[PDB]
Amino acid sequence: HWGYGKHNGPEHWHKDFPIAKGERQSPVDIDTHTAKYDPSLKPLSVSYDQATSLRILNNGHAFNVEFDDSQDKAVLKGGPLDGTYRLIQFHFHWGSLDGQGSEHTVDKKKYAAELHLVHWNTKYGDFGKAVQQPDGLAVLGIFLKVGSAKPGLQKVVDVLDSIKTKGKSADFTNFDPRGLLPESLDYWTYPGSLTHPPLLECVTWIVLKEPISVSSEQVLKFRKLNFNGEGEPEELMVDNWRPAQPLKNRQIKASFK
Ligand SMILES: [Zn+2]
Repeated sequence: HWGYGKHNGPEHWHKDFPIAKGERQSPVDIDTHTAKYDPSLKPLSVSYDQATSLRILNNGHAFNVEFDDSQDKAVLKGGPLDGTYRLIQFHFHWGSLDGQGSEHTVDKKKYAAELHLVHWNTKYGDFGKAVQQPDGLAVLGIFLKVGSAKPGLQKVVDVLDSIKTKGKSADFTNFDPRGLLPESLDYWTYPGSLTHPPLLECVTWIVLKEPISVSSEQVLKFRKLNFNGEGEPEELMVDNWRPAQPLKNRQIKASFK
């Protein structure tokens, strides 16, 4: 099945998922000098006060922190978006070392990791329907650099030992994703895709300019996870990022100058 290795990684995905070579694939490199400042872009509205996290899952590729999305409790609106998008899950992508891990790049700079908060457009009723539409998802992407610890990340870090291997999950209630945000909501935006199979071209990407800082110890705990299942040969969960894809006929817009 697909993964991140030599034998099943991003350069292979197009065989089972031909949309891998499509017209609006993600991630991309953000060329800061080419991105157009767009004064029509509104401030992002991130409303996570009523977010209900439920569970954390090691899915064999990353770990997902899952939310109750049965009502409008944690939503993303404004920015480049029309309508209301409900938070379903967040996850990360990270590297074997601090010099790689992010999926988007900024003037070819790779960050140590990238957080994706995934939200679906409520006008399509459920996530499975939303991913079939070109405006079905909004993914908020946040870079991670290594330096000072992120206090609001530590609860995530300290549950990882309980979900070491693929298919393990744990209760993860009352987690506040506001603690993962940077100070500024300045962003870049462009139309793209899911960055892992099925690679569906359903995402409005919103990538924050300001990275969050996490500690080396925090990221090291991400790197102790396993791609494999319980008792199987240990394969550390590292380098679970897709590289930058061709921009093709797309414009990256900035909310700031
Ligand atoms: Zn992702």
